[PDB]
Amino acid sequence: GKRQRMVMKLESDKTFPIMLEGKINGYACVVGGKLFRPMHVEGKIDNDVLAALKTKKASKYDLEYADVPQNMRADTFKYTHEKPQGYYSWHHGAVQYENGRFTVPKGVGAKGDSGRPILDNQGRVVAIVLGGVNEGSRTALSVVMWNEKGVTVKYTPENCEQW
Amino acid sequence: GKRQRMVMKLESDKTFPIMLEGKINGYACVVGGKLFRPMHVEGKIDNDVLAALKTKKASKYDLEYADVPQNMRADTFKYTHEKPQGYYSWHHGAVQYENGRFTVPKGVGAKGDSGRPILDNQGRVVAIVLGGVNEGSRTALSVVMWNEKGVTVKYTPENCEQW
Amino acid sequence: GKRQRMVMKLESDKTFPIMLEGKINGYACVVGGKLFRPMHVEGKIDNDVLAALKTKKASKYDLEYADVPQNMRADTFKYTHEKPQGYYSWHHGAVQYENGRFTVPKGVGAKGDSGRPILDNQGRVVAIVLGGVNEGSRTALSVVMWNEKGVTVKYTPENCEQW
Amino acid sequence: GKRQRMVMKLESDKTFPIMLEGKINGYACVVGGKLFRPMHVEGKIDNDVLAALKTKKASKYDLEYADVPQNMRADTFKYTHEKPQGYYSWHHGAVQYENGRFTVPKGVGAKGDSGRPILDNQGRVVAIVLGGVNEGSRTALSVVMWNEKGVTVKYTPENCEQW
Repeated sequence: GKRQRMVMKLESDKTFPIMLEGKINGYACVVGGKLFRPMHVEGKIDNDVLAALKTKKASKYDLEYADVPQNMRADTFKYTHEKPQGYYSWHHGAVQYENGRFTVPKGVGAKGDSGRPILDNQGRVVAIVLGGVNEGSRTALSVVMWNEKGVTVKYTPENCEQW
Repeated sequence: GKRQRMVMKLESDKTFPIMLEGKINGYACVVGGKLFRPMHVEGKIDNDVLAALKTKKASKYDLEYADVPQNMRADTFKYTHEKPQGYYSWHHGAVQYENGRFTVPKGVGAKGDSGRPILDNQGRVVAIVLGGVNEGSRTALSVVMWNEKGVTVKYTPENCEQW
Repeated sequence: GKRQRMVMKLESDKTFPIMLEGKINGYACVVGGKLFRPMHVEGKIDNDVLAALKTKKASKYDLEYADVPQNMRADTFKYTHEKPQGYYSWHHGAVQYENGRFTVPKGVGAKGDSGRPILDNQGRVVAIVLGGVNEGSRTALSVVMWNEKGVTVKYTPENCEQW
Repeated sequence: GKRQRMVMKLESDKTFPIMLEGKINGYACVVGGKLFRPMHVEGKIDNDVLAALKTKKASKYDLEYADVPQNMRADTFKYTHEKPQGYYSWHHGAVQYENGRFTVPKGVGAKGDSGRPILDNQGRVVAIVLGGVNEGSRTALSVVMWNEKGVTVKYTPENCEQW
């Protein structure tokens, strides 16, 4: 109920969709002065400022990143590495964090909702949704996250389908 | 009144539009395990399953056809060859079948409504609208239909304009 | 207030926005039987009648221009050479005319604001906005206009922005 | 409707239809003491005295001028050259005169209503309608008229059809 409204209020201005002949196939992320955007989602950036840049690539970590200018670094997402197990907020409701794995209940999940960040009860991004795999009743996510040392860890289960 | 509501209830899930940079220019048809789609309507299929296939072509009969998989063959249109003369249901109201010819009263008919199937009082597809020609007050249709033997007959009046 | 509403009634009929991939970049004006389009604005005019017409270019005055078809010639704007000082109308409120300089109170005027015809106290076009600069607490504009002889005159302040 | 009563009551005495097989093709006008009749209109004058004349041809201006007998020189239209902008009183209502061009709202104007005079608010002929073209929502007219020098001037828009 109110969780989706809080997601729409937090991700209103900072989330920009990716257009491809009128089709919405992905979402970029503006956090820490960096613009995260995946490889398989191909299209034009809806924002005029973020589209006229050059994104350095990382095909192993499946991420394109760029440098957000200084006049927009205050209006970004927050990020942290301290995260316990339990529940977190996602755009379609809740997501479970168990044994270092993000799980989403079934019914939701198609092609197009790639790049949506995972939020917490305070308002900090803990993961970035990149893919998903159907596991019985409860699907698992293939995402990226950080740690205490500062190494971007990409978690990928078996036989995932890119969204 | 209720005829357009019955057309919208029957053609809700089985009719998929064709997109071309946000413009709706045609409609495919899923009937008999086959995906009918014309030549002159060019664009991407809005459905994700039907777009990732290969359609065999027939330029003389003006039809591209493909094989719908077995998990969707039950959710198709119905088709028959037994047709009398008189009235039939169409998306913009009624259509007259006289002397083996489909006629539509004027006022309706533009570029974009190509591929809409013609239904009957029971719910079976009897023809597929491909083109139209303005004849006095009452326009004629250039369509395809079947017969008792099983030969796809394409009926085309003189000086038609493709929609 | 009141002034903007009759301007909206005029712009709904004859001022046509351009179609960039998701947004509006500029506005084509149809005045006196001659379609006008700015150069730095790139896209497609919404009418399929006004899209097919090939435009001649005038790089000194920053405007493509083409010939209007004969049916559309009565449904055009009107143009006036004589402009006294005071207040004129515009889509975003009012515009001051002082010492031959169309100036606008600030906060309005950004990207996607190009080709909007400045109207008068009768409904005739006296200028066409191409951009402007923020002159302190009040922004001035860079318009083309007309004089008594029939000579298209462009005025542009220092370091204007192509909107 | 009050101006059309004035036009009909002035045309009841001084306007003569040119009938071919009973069908109206045009109107002879007796203005200023000389008979006027267009070229392309075929038939004979309804008045018996005017039909037995030798009309001198003038093929450029689409007119066939004649002379009026002395007993009929007082029963003629008066005319003028003076024409400010605004409205004038045609046979079917009003006619706009802007930028040196007579325009009628559309629909009216077919084969037959040629040679009709255009009156002013005083009761003087300022133009003689020959033909016109439909510029969409308003029809420009091809007329002959006079000027301050005393010279017959014909105005002709593009692609005018002879009425």
